[PDB]
Amino acid sequence: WADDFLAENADIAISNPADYKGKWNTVFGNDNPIHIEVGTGKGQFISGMAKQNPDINYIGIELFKSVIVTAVQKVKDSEAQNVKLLNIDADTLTDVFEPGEVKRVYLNFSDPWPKKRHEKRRLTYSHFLKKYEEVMGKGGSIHFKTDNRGLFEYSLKSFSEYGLLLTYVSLDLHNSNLEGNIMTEYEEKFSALGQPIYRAEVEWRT
Amino acid sequence: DFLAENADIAISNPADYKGKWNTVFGNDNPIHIEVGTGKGQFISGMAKQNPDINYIGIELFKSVIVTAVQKVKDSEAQNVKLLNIDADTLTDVFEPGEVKRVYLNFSDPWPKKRHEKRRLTYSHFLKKYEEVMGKGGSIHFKTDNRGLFEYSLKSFSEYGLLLTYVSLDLHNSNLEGNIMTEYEEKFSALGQPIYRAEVEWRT
Ligand code: NA
Repeated sequence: WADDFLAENADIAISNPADYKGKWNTVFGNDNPIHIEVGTGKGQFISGMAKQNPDINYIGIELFKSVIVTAVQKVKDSEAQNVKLLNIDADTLTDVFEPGEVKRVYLNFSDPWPKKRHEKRRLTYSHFLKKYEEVMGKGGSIHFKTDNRGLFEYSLKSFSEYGLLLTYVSLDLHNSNLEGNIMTEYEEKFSALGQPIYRAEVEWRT
Repeated sequence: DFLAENADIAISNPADYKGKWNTVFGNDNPIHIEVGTGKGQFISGMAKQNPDINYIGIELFKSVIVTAVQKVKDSEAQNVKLLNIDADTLTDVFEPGEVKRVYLNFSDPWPKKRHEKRRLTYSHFLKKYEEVMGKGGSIHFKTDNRGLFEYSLKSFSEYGLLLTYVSLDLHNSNLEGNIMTEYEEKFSALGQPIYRAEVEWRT
């Protein structure tokens, strides 16, 4: 079963992440920056980023146990030693990291939750911006990609209301020559479609 | 000269009314300006839509502003003036707070980095808008140019303005009273996206 697979690969899929709060450098065995992805899905993005940037430590967060099993297999097939995976939600980030332990949050094709009464479930809503702040501290950035126009418009306004600085914005990423862009599985199936991929980098003011 | 004979619409001495544009309109209706009015379809249409708002359009080229004058005349609207001035002259014409909103429609993109300083969303110009609006105003910005819109969102953010509205496809976003420019109406048959932002000052 999926639960046996994750128990057997517990060196990648860390079962006790709260035990490493403030000590994640001892987990990776170096003092390199830790970047996280909230919503790893099947794990092509974080595996690709781990192989591209071996001097960056990566931690994928993925609530959905069914899909994280796949992420563990792609991390294993990658042979990258700089990536762990946590089967937790965004609310638990503050149980796992101290302020400043994370340098960057990746969000890729987050659930848009388009209905007004579901605003608080969007991963760009103010509550999650605060969770990201509590793990990144003074500096820190969010690198955000979505195909959903409603979510990206909402996110630009949410980022702005929170007081973040927009340093990068593309309203058509695949025609914008972002060198070293690592696609998610979902993103790969868009260049043929022709619909724009939206991208933002936003940072805390210092 | 066409302008001399329509000098109650085209004001040749706008610097003389600084701090007293309410004496020109004859009321304390909020003053909204357009920087780069072109042939005037937009400011004519806005004036007809919002008779409770005083509109002042600025156009650098006299050859273009005479067409704007005619369109204002044809609309029969009494709440529109047109100034043949540059955007740097705005602080000679308006007291801080006398203007309540700045409209920017399909402004020149100036993509070359040496000409960033000519883009009307560059910090120099956001400061000029601040000097005529104080902190109680907004900028309403439409463009089809993706590069200029991307630059402008970033320029707004660096300046510290609050983004309260953004559409990445205006003609599929159902803005109820949208008044188009000549360019907006003709060249939106392509299905090229129209970008729109509303930004304001943080109090
Ligand atoms: Na180690």
